[PDB]
Amino acid sequence: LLNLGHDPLADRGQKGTAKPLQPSAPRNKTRVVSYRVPHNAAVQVYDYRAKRARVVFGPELVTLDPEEQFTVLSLSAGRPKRPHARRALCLLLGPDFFTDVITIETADHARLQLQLAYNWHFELKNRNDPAEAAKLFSVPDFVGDACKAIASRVRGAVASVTFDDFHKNSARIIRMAVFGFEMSEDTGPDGTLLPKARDQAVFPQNGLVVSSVDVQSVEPVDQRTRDALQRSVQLAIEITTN
Amino acid sequence: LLNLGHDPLADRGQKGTAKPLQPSAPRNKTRVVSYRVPHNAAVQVYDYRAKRARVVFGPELVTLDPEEQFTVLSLSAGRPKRPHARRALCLLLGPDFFTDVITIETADHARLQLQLAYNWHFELKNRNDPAEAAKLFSVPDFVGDACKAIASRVRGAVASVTFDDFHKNSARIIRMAVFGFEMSEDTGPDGTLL
Repeated sequence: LLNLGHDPLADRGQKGTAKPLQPSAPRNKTRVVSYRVPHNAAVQVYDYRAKRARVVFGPELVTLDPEEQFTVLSLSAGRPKRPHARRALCLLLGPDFFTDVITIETADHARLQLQLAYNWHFELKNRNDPAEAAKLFSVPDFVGDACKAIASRVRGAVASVTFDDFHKNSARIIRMAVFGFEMSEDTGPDGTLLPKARDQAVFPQNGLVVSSVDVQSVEPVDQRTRDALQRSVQLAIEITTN
Repeated sequence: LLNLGHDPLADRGQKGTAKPLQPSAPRNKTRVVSYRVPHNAAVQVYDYRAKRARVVFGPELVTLDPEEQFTVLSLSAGRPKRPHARRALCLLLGPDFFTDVITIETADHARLQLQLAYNWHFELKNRNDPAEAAKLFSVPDFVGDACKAIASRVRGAVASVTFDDFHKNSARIIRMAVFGFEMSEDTGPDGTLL
């Protein structure tokens, strides 16, 4: 039915039990229903197009799972899915998990398949207020470990690769002091933030603009500079001996 | 019907329930309706041409989704969509999400597909007052993380690429002190800015 054009989703029961109903679905508008009290404490929350967080806990059990099998991912043809990219894109849209290149896990989300080299960025906005009151990211430490995946990633995405490139360059010529000032990141509110980017220190305050950029190293003088620094230590030892 | 020329949008119900109605649509003029109280608390807001923010929250649930499947994007032939560009252009016009090159996420919006090298600029004007009173960008921190995507982008779009070009130039000749003064940005009101 998903591929047919209109997803209705019906399902009867063994004893001729009738469970199919009708949601508001001109194209998309979810499918929710929550029965409680002496009857059948069961809430069936169903989302369309994507796979929104279906938080639902019952007696002695708690379910909050995106869940989809690699076969379903395939069956999602009439949905957003075809080659590799679309598969992954379908994941972070609904399900998750697919270690390809860079990854970012945060706020009950997971980002997969994106080559850092291909100037790829990742982001995952937080959940909602009712989700927090429910549990969400349980405890800070819990979030720490879950987020640790990003720290290891960044170290394996840029911090390591670049080191090898520096080696390639130094295997030809190169000059390098610029790997001794800063690299930083950003901090600050909209319209008044600090978007630092390598040797580009800017900070447009609420009513003031701060900026700074510097220049260093040049093959012949870089070595000569380093040599100078190491020589001063010699003189120090010399006067120390006397 | 979208391709046929006039989008009416009808849909009956299993038990012969009648749900199709008629909006004001000479070409475009939306389709809104909000039923409440002991009857059927359901408001169906439908936009035409583009995919405006359909904010709508009900008992125990809240929906505010552009939502469109890659198949719908394709079906949007009689709408604004054909090759790659138009697809992306159709996205930021209605739906969203498509990491191509530069990206800017802000005020419940998303900008996709635009090569910085091709002197491409991105922009996304804020929402409306009633949207704020509803929730909008919930809390500042929330907006920070959502916007962090831009910081990483700019660093990967210009801050990194240029560094390599400087290397290419320095591999021939070059002189370079100009990478030690400033680069800045703008600040100020119209007709009196910096």
